[PDB]
Amino acid sequence: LQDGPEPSIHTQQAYAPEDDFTAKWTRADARQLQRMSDPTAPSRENSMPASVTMPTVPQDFPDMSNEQVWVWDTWPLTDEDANQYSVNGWEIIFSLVADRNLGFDDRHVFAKIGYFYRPAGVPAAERPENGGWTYGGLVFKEGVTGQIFEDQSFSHQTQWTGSARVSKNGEIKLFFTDVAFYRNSDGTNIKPYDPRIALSVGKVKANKKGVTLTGFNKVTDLLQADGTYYQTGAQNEFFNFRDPFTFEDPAHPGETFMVFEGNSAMQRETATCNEADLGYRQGDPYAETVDDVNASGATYQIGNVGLAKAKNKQLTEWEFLPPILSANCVTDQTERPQIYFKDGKSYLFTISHRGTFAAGLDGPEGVYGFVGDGIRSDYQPLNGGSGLALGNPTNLNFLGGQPFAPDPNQHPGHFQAYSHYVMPGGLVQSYIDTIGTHDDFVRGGTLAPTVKMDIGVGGDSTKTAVDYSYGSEGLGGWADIPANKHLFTNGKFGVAVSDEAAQKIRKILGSKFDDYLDGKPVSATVRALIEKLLAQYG
Repeated sequence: LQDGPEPSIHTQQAYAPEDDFTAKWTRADARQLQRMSDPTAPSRENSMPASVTMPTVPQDFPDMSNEQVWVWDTWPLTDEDANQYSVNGWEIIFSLVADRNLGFDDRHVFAKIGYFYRPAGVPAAERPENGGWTYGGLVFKEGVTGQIFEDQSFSHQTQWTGSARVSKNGEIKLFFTDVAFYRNSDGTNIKPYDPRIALSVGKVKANKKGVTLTGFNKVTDLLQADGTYYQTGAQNEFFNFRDPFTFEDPAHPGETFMVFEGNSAMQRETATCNEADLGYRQGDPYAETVDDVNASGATYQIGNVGLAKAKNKQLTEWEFLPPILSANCVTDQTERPQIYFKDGKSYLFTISHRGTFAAGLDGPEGVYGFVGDGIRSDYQPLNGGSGLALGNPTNLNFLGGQPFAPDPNQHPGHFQAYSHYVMPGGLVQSYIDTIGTHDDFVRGGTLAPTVKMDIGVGGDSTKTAVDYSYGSEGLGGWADIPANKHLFTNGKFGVAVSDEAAQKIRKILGSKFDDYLDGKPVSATVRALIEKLLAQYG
């Protein structure tokens, strides 16, 4: 550690989901990122510790869609505990896609949700190099997603990041960010954009030849920024409000929650931070004053993580609750939040960019994490109070540049990965943004190799470490998003099953099982024979 302030005191103590307590990722916490950086690290080499740095991704990478589309933010098919499912032998993912003929940096306003699929049960090492996914095309018929907007005069209408919850019958509840923009020809707004948390329901239909999706022909408007808990466009034209992740808390069975990204609800130009946002221990020689921070520009960076509660079992109506984390005068962007439960702890993972850190603060692109004793708790940022769990390789001694303009002295993997998502067993999937040097770089738009992050090194709940023994010196399969659970359903009856169970099911049963899985009628005897067996593994 270089000299610098001590991190803040956090207790991890849990509050009721409905209470008005918000954890702070403080300036004292965030500055532990700079203290961890090696100030001797030469040009283009990593300065952060290897245990919290993602393994380096090669620049000569395969493309998952054979360049049919640009792919980025991706999510699996999950249940309420974030287990990942195949349905009738197919693994299924959802991804943000755009037309390949657009410049990569212009994909955002033309983003749509597509899906891929591949057969379950194949080890990463036995797939095609590129992960062996088949592109199934777009989820939504043209027009559908625009229908929730009153003002139909939008210049652009996109579908952004979300989550997908599967039922035992192959029904899918697709939670996603439904966005309208109202723009001028030069990248300037006629009025603030309008990002909404929404839901659309559909269903998987599968057979030997692949998966197709039915439904998704109607969208329900679930939440939009309120202005008391989450910042609105009236408070900030460039407000963040996106990325719903739903789950069940083991402490609160029978209820469904959701985390998402917002900003603290402050008026942009009069926004301020306080002593608690700064978070220094009394008498710490490296302490900042509230005055210096609020004069610095830092108050433009007020990202938060929101919590909402479902009001019915169909998850069609929701209620905001107070934010669970704020990063006031720390970062503008605590993106893609997820809650991951382990050893009785609630882990909050989140991603952020280097450029979105506030004045005086710095850190790598990637996964930042927090641990407490409940979903609303006085979270402790992982790894010595820093919050860094999985940073791209980064020389913090030199400027970060941008994915479209790398810095001459920066590590060529600085933007190698984004929109990281932590999967069961601490496997982490991500997409490649940019890999390479100032004078020799490429854009990705396809998934990186999946990596592995061990959570709770030693007995220490607050510590993580990258498993460099995984796959090839830390790198596993290209676009490997595996299912740990397996659905078998005819569309009405279904069961969830383990990897091993799945194996002997497919074996014990013969070709009539194929028809049953196809939704094709079988005899009442055969149906009963099949479902009685399925029930025994269920």
